[PDB]
Amino acid sequence: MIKQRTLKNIIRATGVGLHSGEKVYLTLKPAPVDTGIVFSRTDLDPVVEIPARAENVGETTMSTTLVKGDVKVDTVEHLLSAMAGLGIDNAYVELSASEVPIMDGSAGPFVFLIQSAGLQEQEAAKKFIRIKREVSVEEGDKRAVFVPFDGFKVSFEIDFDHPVFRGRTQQASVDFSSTSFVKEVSRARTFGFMRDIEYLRSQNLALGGSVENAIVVDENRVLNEDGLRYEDEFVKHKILDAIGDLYLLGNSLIGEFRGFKSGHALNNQLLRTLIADKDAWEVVTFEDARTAPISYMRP
Ligand SMILES: C[C@H](O)c1nccn1Cc1cc(-c2ccccc2)on1
Ligand SMILES: [Zn+2]
Repeated sequence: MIKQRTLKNIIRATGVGLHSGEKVYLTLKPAPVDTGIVFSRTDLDPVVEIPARAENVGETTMSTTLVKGDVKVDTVEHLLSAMAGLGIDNAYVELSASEVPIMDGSAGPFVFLIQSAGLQEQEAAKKFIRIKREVSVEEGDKRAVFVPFDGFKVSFEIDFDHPVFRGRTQQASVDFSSTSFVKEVSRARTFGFMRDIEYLRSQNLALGGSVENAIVVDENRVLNEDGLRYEDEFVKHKILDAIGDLYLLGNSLIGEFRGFKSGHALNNQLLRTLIADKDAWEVVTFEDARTAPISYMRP
């Protein structure tokens, strides 16, 4: 059987919030079976715990944000994908500030942090949500969908309206593997365009992004002196982003997902729409690693 997993040791990392621009300390600790991913604000008296679920997501404004009343934990998506990517089922996440550190803009620093600390298996079957029939959501020109697949597949397609793209639209379609996630999806940095970036900073918003942790794009070309990590970088990241928001289902998925100019808002939207469609899904666990159609990096 495929067992649930956790962290073998404690990991600490410190950086800044892209949006908040405040220094923050992130500590990851192992948690028990059936726990899931819990975000904790440990600078507050008493400490405020927001479990990472679809129903705790309030704000989808250029970041995924969990809300418990007037306390919020901001920009959760990258870390939750690293954890989705390496298959961390249960871990305690503790923040000194409201927003999670942007690191170098990818899920890469968290992968390197989790790979070094190590994975621990647990005596409990790992629950999966299996997609029985197609579920969809539309919002104007943006679209998102869950469809059956024997494994996990994320396909994506985006109509960026920028000169750098050469009038073309971007498309990537990944088959989920630990190896598949690390080598081709994990290092896809976040991107900023100069038009959107100007109005945020003058208002002391998005003060945290720079060449050091993001892609700063001007009309003429990508200003970062070493260009793109992948030829494919922008669209892969949007895949890095979707994996992180879907994992607020609280369980791993066994279906193909397709996004078309889909964002945080729609990603959270499909989850709730899915859960409501009980006929749409069932829970499944696996007796053998072979029976199971998904391979995670062995502990
Ligand atoms: C935040 C989300 O995970 C993301 N990844 C890539 C792009 N995005 C959207 C996004 C990008 C920015 C941004 C803000 C200021 C500077 C650079 C970038 O803020 N939200
Ligand atoms: Zn992102």
